[PDB]
Amino acid sequence: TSWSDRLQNAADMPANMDKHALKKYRREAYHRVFVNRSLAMEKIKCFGFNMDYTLAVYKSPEYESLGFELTVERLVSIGYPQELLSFAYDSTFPTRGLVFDTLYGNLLKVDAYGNLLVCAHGFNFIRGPETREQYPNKFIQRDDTERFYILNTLFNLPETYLLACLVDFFTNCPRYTSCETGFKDGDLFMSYRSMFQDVRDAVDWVHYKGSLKEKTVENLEKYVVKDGKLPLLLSWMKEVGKVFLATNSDYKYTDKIMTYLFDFPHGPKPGSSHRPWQSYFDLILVDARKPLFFGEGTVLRQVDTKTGKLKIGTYTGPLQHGIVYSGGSSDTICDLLGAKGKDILYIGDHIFGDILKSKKRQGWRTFLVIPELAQELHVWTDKSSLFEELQSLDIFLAELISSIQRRIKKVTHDMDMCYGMMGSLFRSGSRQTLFASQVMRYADLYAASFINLLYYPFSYLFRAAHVLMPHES
Amino acid sequence: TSWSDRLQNAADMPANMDKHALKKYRREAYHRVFVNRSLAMEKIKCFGFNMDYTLAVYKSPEYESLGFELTVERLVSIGYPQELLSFAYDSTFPTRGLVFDTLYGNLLKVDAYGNLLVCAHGFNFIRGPETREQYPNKFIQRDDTERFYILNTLFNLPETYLLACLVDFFTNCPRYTSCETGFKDGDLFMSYRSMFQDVRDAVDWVHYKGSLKEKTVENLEKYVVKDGKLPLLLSWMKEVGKVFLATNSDYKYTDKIMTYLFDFPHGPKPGSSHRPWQSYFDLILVDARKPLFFGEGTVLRQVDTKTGKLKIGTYTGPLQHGIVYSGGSSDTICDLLGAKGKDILYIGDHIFGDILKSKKRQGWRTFLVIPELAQELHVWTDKSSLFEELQSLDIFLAELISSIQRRIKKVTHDMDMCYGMMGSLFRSGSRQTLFASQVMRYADLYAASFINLLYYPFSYLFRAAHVLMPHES
Amino acid sequence: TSWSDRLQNAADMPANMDKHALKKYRREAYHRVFVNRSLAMEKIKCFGFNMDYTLAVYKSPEYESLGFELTVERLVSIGYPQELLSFAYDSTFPTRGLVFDTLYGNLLKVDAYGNLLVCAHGFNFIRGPETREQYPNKFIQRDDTERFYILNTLFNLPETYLLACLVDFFTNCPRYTSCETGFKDGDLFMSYRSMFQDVRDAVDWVHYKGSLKEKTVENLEKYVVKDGKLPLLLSWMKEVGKVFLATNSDYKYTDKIMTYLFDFPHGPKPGSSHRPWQSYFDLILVDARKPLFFGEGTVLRQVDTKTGKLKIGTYTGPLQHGIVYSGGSSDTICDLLGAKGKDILYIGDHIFGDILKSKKRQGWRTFLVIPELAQELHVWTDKSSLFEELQSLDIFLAELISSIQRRIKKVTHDMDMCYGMMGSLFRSGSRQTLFASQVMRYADLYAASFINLLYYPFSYLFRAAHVLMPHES
Amino acid sequence: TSWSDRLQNAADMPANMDKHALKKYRREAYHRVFVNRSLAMEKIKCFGFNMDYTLAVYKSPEYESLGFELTVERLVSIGYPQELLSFAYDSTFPTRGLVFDTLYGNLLKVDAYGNLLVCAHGFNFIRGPETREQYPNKFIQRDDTERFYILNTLFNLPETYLLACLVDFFTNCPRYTSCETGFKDGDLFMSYRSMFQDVRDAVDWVHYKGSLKEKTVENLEKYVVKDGKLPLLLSWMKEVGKVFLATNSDYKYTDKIMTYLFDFPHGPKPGSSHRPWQSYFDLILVDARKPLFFGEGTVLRQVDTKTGKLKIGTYTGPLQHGIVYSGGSSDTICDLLGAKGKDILYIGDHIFGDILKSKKRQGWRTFLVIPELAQELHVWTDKSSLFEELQSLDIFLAELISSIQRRIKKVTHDMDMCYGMMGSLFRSGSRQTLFASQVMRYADLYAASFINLLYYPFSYLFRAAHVLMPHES
Ligand SMILES: Nc1ncnc2c1ncn2[C@@H]1O[C@H](COP(=O)(O)OP(=O)(O)OP(=O)(O)O)[C@@H](O)[C@H]1O
Ligand SMILES: Nc1ncnc2c1ncn2[C@@H]1O[C@H](COP(=O)(O)OP(=O)(O)OP(=O)(O)O)[C@@H](O)[C@H]1O
Ligand SMILES: Nc1ncnc2c1ncn2[C@@H]1O[C@H](COP(=O)(O)OP(=O)(O)OP(=O)(O)O)[C@@H](O)[C@H]1O
Ligand SMILES: Nc1ncnc2c1ncn2[C@@H]1O[C@H](COP(=O)(O)OP(=O)(O)OP(=O)(O)O)[C@@H](O)[C@H]1O
Ligand SMILES: [Mg+2]
Ligand SMILES: [Mg+2]
Ligand SMILES: [Mg+2]
Ligand SMILES: [Mg+2]
Repeated sequence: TSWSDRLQNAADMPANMDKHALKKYRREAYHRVFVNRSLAMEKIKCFGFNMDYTLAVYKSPEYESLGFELTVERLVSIGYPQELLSFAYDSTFPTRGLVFDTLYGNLLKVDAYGNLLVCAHGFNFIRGPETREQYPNKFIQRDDTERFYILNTLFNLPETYLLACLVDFFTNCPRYTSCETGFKDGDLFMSYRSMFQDVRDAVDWVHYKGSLKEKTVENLEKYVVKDGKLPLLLSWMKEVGKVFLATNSDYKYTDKIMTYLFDFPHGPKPGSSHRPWQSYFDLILVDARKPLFFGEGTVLRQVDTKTGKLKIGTYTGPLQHGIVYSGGSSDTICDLLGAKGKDILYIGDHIFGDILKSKKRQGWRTFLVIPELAQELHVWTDKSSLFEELQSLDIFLAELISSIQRRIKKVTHDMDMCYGMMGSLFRSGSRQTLFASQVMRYADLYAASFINLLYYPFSYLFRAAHVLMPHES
Repeated sequence: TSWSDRLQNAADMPANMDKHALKKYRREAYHRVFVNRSLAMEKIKCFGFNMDYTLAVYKSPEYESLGFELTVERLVSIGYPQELLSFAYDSTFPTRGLVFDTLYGNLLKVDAYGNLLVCAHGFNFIRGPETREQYPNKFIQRDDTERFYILNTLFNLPETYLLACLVDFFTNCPRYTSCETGFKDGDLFMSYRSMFQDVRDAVDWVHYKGSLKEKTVENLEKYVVKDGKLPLLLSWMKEVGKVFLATNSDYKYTDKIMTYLFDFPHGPKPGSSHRPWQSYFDLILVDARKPLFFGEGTVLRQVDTKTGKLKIGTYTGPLQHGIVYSGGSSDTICDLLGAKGKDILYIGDHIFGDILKSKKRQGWRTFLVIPELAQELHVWTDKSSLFEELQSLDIFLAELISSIQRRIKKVTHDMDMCYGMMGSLFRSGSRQTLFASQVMRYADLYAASFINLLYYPFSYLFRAAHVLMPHES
Repeated sequence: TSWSDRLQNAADMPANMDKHALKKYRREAYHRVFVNRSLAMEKIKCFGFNMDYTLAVYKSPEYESLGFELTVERLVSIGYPQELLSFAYDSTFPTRGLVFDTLYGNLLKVDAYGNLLVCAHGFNFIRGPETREQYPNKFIQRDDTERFYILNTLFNLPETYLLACLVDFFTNCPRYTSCETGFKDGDLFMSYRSMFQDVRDAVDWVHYKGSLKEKTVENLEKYVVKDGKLPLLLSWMKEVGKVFLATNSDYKYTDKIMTYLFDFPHGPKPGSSHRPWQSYFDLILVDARKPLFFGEGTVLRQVDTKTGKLKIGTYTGPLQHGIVYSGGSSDTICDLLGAKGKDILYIGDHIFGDILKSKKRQGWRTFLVIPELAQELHVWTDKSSLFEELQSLDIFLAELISSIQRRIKKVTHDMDMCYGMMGSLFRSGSRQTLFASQVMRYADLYAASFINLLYYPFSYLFRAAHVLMPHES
Repeated sequence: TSWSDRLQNAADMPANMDKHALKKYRREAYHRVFVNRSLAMEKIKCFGFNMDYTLAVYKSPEYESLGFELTVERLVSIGYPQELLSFAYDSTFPTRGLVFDTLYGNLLKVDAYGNLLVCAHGFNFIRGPETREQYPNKFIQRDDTERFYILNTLFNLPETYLLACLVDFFTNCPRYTSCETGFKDGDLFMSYRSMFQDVRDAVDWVHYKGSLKEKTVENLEKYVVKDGKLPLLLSWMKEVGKVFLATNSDYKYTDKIMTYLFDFPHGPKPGSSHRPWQSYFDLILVDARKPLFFGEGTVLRQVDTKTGKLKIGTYTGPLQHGIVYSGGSSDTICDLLGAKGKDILYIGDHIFGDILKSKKRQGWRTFLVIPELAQELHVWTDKSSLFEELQSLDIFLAELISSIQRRIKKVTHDMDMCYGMMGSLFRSGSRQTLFASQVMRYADLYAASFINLLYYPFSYLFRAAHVLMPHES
C-alpha cells in the first residue's frame, strides 16, 4: 500500500456537499490541513497551482519505476555496462530529501544543521564510528553545492535508488577497483562526481528528450491519480477568488494531463455540463522556469494553443480570455491578477523551487503538498508506541548510565525501518531532517494533498500557536 | 539604568565559590543561560571567545555616544553641514537589528520573513496604510543586500540613530528638497544610498583611522566593564579544556583592553598571584576577519608582540607558548588545538559573523552574548501584564468583531514603547523579529553575558525540548 | 567561379615530384604561402590540423546553400512565417567577418579599431551621413560582446545572408511595424536581438541535431573537395615530424569525412598500397571544444572507435597506437607528443578559435587557411588598376580640393563591388578590415590552402621584413 | 644626461613665433611628432590632457629616487629588515614596461607575443638555456594577470629597481633560504607574490597617504620641469578648439602643480598679463579614475575649490565657468563639450590607462607622450652603427653557418647596454618589445613631449603610409 494508493482510495469517494459532512470528514489526520503559521483564508484572493505531483499526482511505485527503467536504458545507451539492465526499482530503499555526496559517493540523510543522521555507501549503511573517517565532525557544509546535491523532489526518487545501485554495482564488480572518490577501470577512472553527472543528465534527458512523457500519456490510468473532487474544489476557489496555473511543464504535456484530469461526463458536480480544464483558470502559465520565475524570470511569451508552439516575440498585450502564457515571472501573475503577495496562496510540491522561493522572494502564502504524508501518517499513528518509548528513553537518560544509549539507538532503528531503508521523510528517531525543518519554516500550510481544503470553509482561520523564546517562557 | 549598568552591578559582586551558592544564584533570570538546543557541557573541549562586546563589554550609553560624536565630526570634516554638530546621541531611539532601506531612507524592523513591523522615516513613524505606498506587500526582499543593510551589531547603534538624525535634518531643513530617493540641493542630489555609504565609511574610519580606540584606552573605567569573575571563569575553563581568543581587532588594541580586563592585584581568586592575560589562552588569534575566517580565511601570520607589527611572511610553524597569530582561518584553530567543530563552544556577540557563520560553515557549538538582554529581561518581567493582555486579545479575537483589533494595536504600542522608540530587540507585540529568529536558529545557548556560565557546573546538561511537526502532535 | 572551384581545379592536377617542378609551381600567387612573421620550417617538429574547412574544404556555394536551406526550414519549423521558404541563398551578398549589431539589426564591416566601413540594414546600404544617427562616432565598441557578434567562420556565411534576408522581410512585410530595435506584430515584439538568437540557435541545431551532417555525408562529391595531394603532403610531414588532428567535430563524422578524403586506390603516391586515414596521424583528438581547449580544456576521454561512443571515465593512460582522444586540452597534445609551443605549426581556419587563441595562450606557430583567398587573389590581380588609381587619388589628395573625395568614394565602391555586395574580406578601398588585421597579427603563415606547403622544402625559411617604429626610420 | 635634462634644455629656450622658425626647428628628431596613423589636425576640435608626466614632467632621476627612498622607508616601517635602508636608486638598471613574474620573482622584458627577450632574477641576467627551466617555451601567458604584472608607468620605475634589489638581497643574505617561489626565514615563508604585493601596497601608500606629494610641492624646481612654451601652446589650442584636463590626481595637488607650471611674470607670451592656469581649460576634471573613466566611470561630483573638498552629492548641473569636476566618465567630457570621439585628441603618458583604453573604448584620437624618447633618440642616432651591423648580420644569416649567431647575440647585447641594464624601452636587438607594439597599435601620434606640437601648424596633416598584407604586395 503506497501513498498514492491512499490518495486514489480517498479520490474514489463521492464528494458529500453537506456542511456537517465536510467538517466531520475533516477529523481523520489523513484529511487534515496542517498549520505552521496562522492563515486567514478569507484574505486569500488568488489560488495558484503547479501541476506535477500537485494536480497530477503520479502513481507510486509505477511512475518511479518507469522513470528508473528509462534512465537506466539511457545510461546503457551512452555506454554504461549491460549489467545495469538487471537493476529493478525498489520503492523500499529511497526516501526523499537525501543528499548525494559527490566526493565519496554516499547518500546522506541530514538535519537542518548538516549533521549526519544516516550514511549509506551503495547498500551498505555506515555506522557512527566508521563515518568519522570521511566526516570528522559528522557534519557536511550545505553551502558546498558543488559537492552536495539535495534530492528534493519525487522526480528524484528513481535516481536516489539508481545512485545507490550504481555504487553497489561498481564496488562489487571485479572489473573495477574501488578508490575513495570513484572507480578505476584500467586506464579509465570514473569519479562519483562524473557518475552522478551522467545520472543527472540521463534523468533530464528522459524527461525532456526521451519517452517518459509519451509513455505516461499513453497509459494515464496506470500513472496518474484521477479525482472527481478536483474540478469541484477548483470551482469553489474560482467562486471566491482567482485561480492560476504556473507549471514548469510545456503546454502540450500540460494540455494532455489536464484534459485527463478533467475528463468526466459532467462538470464540477454530477449532473452539470462538462467544462474544459482551461475554463477553471483565470491565468495559465507554462514553461515557468521556477525558481528563476520568482526572480527576474524569463521573457513573457504567448503559446499558440493550436500548434502548441510559442508565438514569435515577447508578448506585450493584456490578460485576455483564452490566452496561455509561457515564461515571464511571478510579477506577471501579480500584475495581471492585480494581486499582492499575501493575497496569494500558492499550492506546490517543490519545497525549494515552489515554496521556499515564493515565500522568501515574494512573500506569497504557501501550501506544500507532501504526497508521502498519506502513508507516513499511517506509519506514524500505527507505530506510535516506538516513538513514545523513544521519548521516554530520552527523558530517562536526560536525568540519569550507558545501557540506555544502546536501547535508544536500537529503538531508533526499529522505528526508522517501518518507513523504509532510509527512514522517515521527516526524522530519524528523535532528530528532525532538513526536509522537516524546511517544511516548518517555509510552508504556511501542508497536507498530503491540496484536496483536503475541500473539508474547510473558505472563511476558515488556520491557527498555529505563537512562538516564544526561552527567556520569554 | 542601561543594560551595562546591570552587568557592571553584577560584576561588582564577589564570586562566592560555594557550590550551593552558585546553583542558587542561578535562579534569577538575569544570571541564567538560556537554551535553544540541548548541549552537554562535558563534551565541550575548547572554549572560544571574541573580545569586543563579549570579554570587553563597552559601557552604555557612553561608548555609543563617543562613537556617534566622532562619526558626526568625521562627516562634518568631509563636508557635511555644520548643523550636524548639534545632534546628540539618544539611547532611547535605536534598537539593534534594524534594516536601513537605502532606496527610500527608512529604518525598518522586520520579522524573519521580511514582513514590516515598524517603519520610520527620520523620526516619523509611518503607520500601516501609509507604508503600503512604498512597500505594497508590507514586505522586503532580504536577499536584496544592495538595497537593505541589516544593522546587526552594537557598534551599529550610533549609526542607527545617526541615519534617522540625518534623514530628519535634511527633510526639515529649508535648503534641501525632499525627493523619494534622496535630497536635492540645487545642482547636487544626495541619494539616501550615497548618504548611507558616507555614514558607513565614516563609522569604519572612526574605528580604523580615527580616534575612537585611542579615546577608549585613555579612559577605560568610563568605557569598559571590568569584572573580577572574568579571570576566575576563564581559569575554570582552562582546567577542563582549552581556551582560545579569535578577535577581529588588532593586537595592540587587544593587548591594551585585555591588560585592563585582567588588571587586579591578584590572579583568578583573591590571594593568588596575578598572571598576564595571555596565560589564560592556549591560542590567541587577532585580525581574524570573521566571517571570512570561517571559510577560506586569510594567510596565517605571526605577530611580533614586542613591536605589535606582523612578522613578514606566512607562518608555517607549530603552536608554541607565547606565539600570537594573525589572520588564518577556523581550520587553524581546529588543527592547532586538535578539535572537531562540536568539541568547540564559541562565545560571540555577532549574530551573523560569529554565531550563524561558525554554526553553518563549521558545525561549532555556539553561545551568543546579548548585552541588552540584561535590561530587556527587566522590562519583560515588569511589563508582563501588557504581554499577557496582548495574548488574551489574540486568543479572544481568534474565536470571535473589530473593536478588538484597535485594542491589539494599542497594547502592542504601549508594550513596545517600554523598550524604546524602536521597541524590543526581540519582538513587536506578538510578532518576533528577524533577530529573535536568528538567535533561536543559530545560538545553541545565549545569555546577557557569558559570565553566567560561572553558575553552572561544567558537567551540566543544558536541555531544550524536542521539536515536533504539526502532524506529529 | 567560386573559391572552391579554384581549389578543386588545383586539386585535380597530379603532384609532380620533381624538385624543380615544385619550386616553379610556387611562382603563381595562388600556390604561395604568405608570411607575416619569419618561420624556420626546420624548427617545426609537430604539424597540427583541424578538419572542417582545412582538411575538409566544403564546396561553395553548394554547402552554404544547404546550410541556409536547413536553417530556414528549422526557423519555419519553430514558428517563423512560411514566406521564409521563398528565400534562396545568394553567394554574392555575404562577406565573412561582418559584425551583426543586435541592437539596430545592422550588418557592419569594421576595421581593427571599430570604425565603420560598411553598414547595411537588410539589403539597404546606409550611406555615411545616415549612419551617424545610430553610430555618432562611426564607431562600435568591440568589447560590447553582448551587443555585437562577429561572424568569423565560413559556417557563418549562410546566417550572414539569412540575417539580412530576415531584416529585409520584416521591414517590407505590411503585417509588421518597424521600430528602432525590432519589429512589432500586434501584441508581439521581436527585437533584433531575439531574432538573432533564434538564428544562432537554429544554425547550431542544424549542425548538432538536424540533418546537415547526414546530408553532407550522403553526397560527399557534391559537398567536399577531394585532393590526391593531401595524403601525399601529410605523409611528407610525418617523415620529418609528428602529425596530429584536433577537431571540434565528433568521431563518427570525422571518420566518415576523413575516410572520403583518403579514399583513393593507392596510398600517398600512385602505385603505393592504400593506408587508413588514421595511420597518417600520431595523435587524433575529437570533440576538442576549441578555444576552451587552449585554456583549461575539458576532461580527457577515450573514444570507443567500434561504437563511436565515448568510453566511461577519464582516460589516464598513455599515447598508444590506435587510441582516439576526446576533449582534453592543448597541454594533452604537448605532453603526449613531447612538444613545446614553438615546435608546433598549427594549421587552422578559425581566426579566433584556432589561430588567435593558440598563439596568445600557448605560443604555438600558426598557419591560417583562408579559403576565399583562392578567388580574392584573382579579383585582386585582375582589378589591380582600380586599387592603383585609388592609391594615386589618396596621394594626390594628401598633397592638395574636394572633387577628389567624390572620386575616392566612387572608385572605392567600384573596387569593392568586384568582390560582392559586402566587398573584400580584407579591405574596403584603402581601409583594412578587422579580419585582415587579425590575420596579420596572429597568423604567422597563411594561404588559400595548406596544400601550398607541398611546393616548399621542409628546410624552407619563410621570411618577413623586420618592423620599425616611425622614430626608428 | 637624463631624458628630463633634454626636455628641460629644450624648455629653457624662447619660443620663436616666426612661422619659418617653427617649421625649421621641426627638423631635429627630438622636436618631431611621430605618426603611426594619419591624423588631420584640422578635424581635432578638443585637446585633452592628463597632468602627471604630461603637463607635469617629473625630473629624472631625482623624482624616481625620492619615490624609491620613501617606498623603502615604508617597507622598513612595516617590518622589512633595516638593510633595505642601504639600497640606493640606480637609474641605469630599470627600463619601463617590464613584467614582474610573481611566481618565480623575475623581471621579464617580453615582445607583443609573450616571448622572453630578457630575464633577470635580482641582478643576475639569466641566459637563454637557463630560462628554459622556468619558461619551457620561452614564453609567458600575458592573460595570466594574477601571475604577471606589467610595469607600464614612469611611477613604476622605482619599484622596478626595488623588486630586483629585494630579490638580490634575500637571495644573498645568509638568514634566508632561497626556494623556487620565495624565501624561507625559519617558520616564515615570504613568496615573491606576497613580497610583490607589499611593494605595490607601499608604492600606493607613499603616493596617497605618505609624504611624496608634500615633498614634491615643497621643492618644485628640483622635481618638475617648467617650460614657458606650455602656456603658449595651450593658448593656441584654445584659439582653435576646446581644451580639457582629466587627471587621476586630486584637486589640491593638481592646483599646486598647475600653479607652478604657469607661474611666470606674464601670460602666454612675454609682455602679456598673467592668467590663472584654470583659465586655459574649458573643462577641468580631477579624480578621473582612468581607465574605469572610459567605461562606466564613477558618479560625477563637484569640487569645492575653496576648501578642496568634494561637495556632497552627485552634480546634476551644466558646464559653468569656474566649475571643477571630480569622477564622472569620458561621456561627461563628450556631452559637456559637445564632442564625438574622433573630434578629440587626448594627450597622455599611460599607454594602457590613457591611450589604449580611450582608443578602444571610445575611438578617441591619441597622442602618447614618451618622456624617455628624448634620450633614447640620442642613443639611437649615436649608436646607429651597431643596429645597422645587426641588420646586416640578420640579412647575411637569412641567406647562409653558426659563427654568425654568436656575433648576432654579441652585438645585440652591446647595443642594448647603451640604453641601460634592461635595454631599450622599444626593443632588444632586432626584436620589438610589447611596449613598442602597443605604441604603434594605439598611439596615433607620439613624441617625447606634447610641446613638439608647437612646431606644427594646426592645419597639419600628419601622414602614415598605408599598410598592405603580404599577398597584396
Ligand atoms: N532544499 C534545498 N534544495 C536545494 N538548494 C537549497 C535548499 N535549501 C537551501 N538551498 C540553497 O543551498 C545553498 C546553501 O544553503 P545554506 O547553507 O545557505 O542554507 P540555507 O538555505 O540558508 O538554510 P538555513 O537558513 O536553514 O541554514 C543556499 O544558496 C540555498 O538557497
Ligand atoms: N543577520 C544578518 N546580517 C547580514 N547578512 C545576513 C544576515 N542573515 C542572513 N544574511 C545574509 O543575507 C543574504 C540574504 O539572506 P536570505 O534572504 O538568503 O535569508 P537567509 O540568511 O537564508 O535566512 P532564512 O534562511 O531564515 O530565510 C544571505 O546571503 C545571508 O547569508
Ligand atoms: N575575431 C574575433 N571573434 C570573436 N571574439 C573576438 C575576436 N577578436 C577578439 N575577440 C574577443 O572579443 C573581446 C573584445 O575584444 P577587444 O575589444 O578586447 O579587442 P582585442 O581582441 O583585444 O583586439 P585588439 O587587441 O586588436 O584591440 C575580447 O575578449 C577578445 O578576446
Ligand atoms: N600594457 C598593459 N598593461 C596592463 N594590462 C594590459 C596591457 N595591455 C593589455 N592589458 C590587459 O591584460 C589582459 C591580458 O591581455 P591579452 O593577453 O588579452 O592581450 P591584449 O591586450 O589583447 O593584447 P594583444 O591584442 O596585442 O594580444 C587584457 O585584459 C588586456 O586588457
Ligand atoms: Mg510540481
Ligand atoms: Mg565581538
Ligand atoms: Mg575548422
Ligand atoms: Mg599621467
